[PDB]
Amino acid sequence: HSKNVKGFLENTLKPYDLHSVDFKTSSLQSSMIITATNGGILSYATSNKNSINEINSVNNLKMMSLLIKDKWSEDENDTEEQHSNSCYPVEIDSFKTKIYTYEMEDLHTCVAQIPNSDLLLLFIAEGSFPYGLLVIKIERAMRELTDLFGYKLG
Amino acid sequence: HSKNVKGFLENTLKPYDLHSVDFKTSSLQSSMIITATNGGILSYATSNNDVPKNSINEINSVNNLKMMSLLIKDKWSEDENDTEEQHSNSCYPVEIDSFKTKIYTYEMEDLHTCVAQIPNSDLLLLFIAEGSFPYGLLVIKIERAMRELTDLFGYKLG
Repeated sequence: HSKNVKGFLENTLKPYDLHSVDFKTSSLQSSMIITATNGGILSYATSNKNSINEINSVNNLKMMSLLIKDKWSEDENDTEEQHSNSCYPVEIDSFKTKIYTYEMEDLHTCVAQIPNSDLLLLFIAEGSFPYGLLVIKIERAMRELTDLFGYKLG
Repeated sequence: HSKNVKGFLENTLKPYDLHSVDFKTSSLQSSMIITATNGGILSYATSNNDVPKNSINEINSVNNLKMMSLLIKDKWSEDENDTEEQHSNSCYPVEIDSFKTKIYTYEMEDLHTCVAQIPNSDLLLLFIAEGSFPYGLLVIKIERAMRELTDLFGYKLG
């Protein structure tokens, strides 16, 4: 806190330690790599007890992945209005991609093409996980995936 | 690091350790409250890193801030009353308590900027930062900052 509006604005200029920032949730629900061509899951992890729920959970991820890939591909051919909440152009080692965000019912999702590839990296989180954090997260995580830059399904 | 793609994905599920996330830039260049009607600056602060705090410099930088505030307000206004023709890089509807607003981000030459209407008011909160200040961080920051400005919710000019 501060005395007045001027002092508040001066305080906003100080270095913003993401340290002092509390989040309701900062963990993902699910994370996967899917094809940019058809939204098929090539690899996934989830946080979310029995056999049918393991099966069901993969089925639900497949449906979600398909929906998200459709919105991503529509947004990429920018001849219509954007489904996405955000489109941030980014560079990892001079490889370019774009970070999109999609609301899916109560969930926050974030997706980016692995640069030059036929693959998307997709994060799925509860609605309490801020989009700003997802965007930071996905850009950093993408740096780990240089092996897959340019990956072609062929 | 990790062993394979599966392990990489599993690692992304863990609580995002903020204590490890380094940024090139996490300080704003400038911060202001401007009118949603005309983009007129009502209060501002700017960092003193470039030139000495003197006279000509002060006059010049305020003039620049006024020009930028106007351009950004115009972009915001246009975005607020349409669907498909968005200038902004993002638009996040947020709720503070039961009040609603929207966080917009704009590329301004090499600068990253972030703006949100102070809920139910004639005022906008505007952040200006260098291009190395990630938009995701600006969005987090302005939502949190907006929580401190309840005194100004419902503020009307006149």
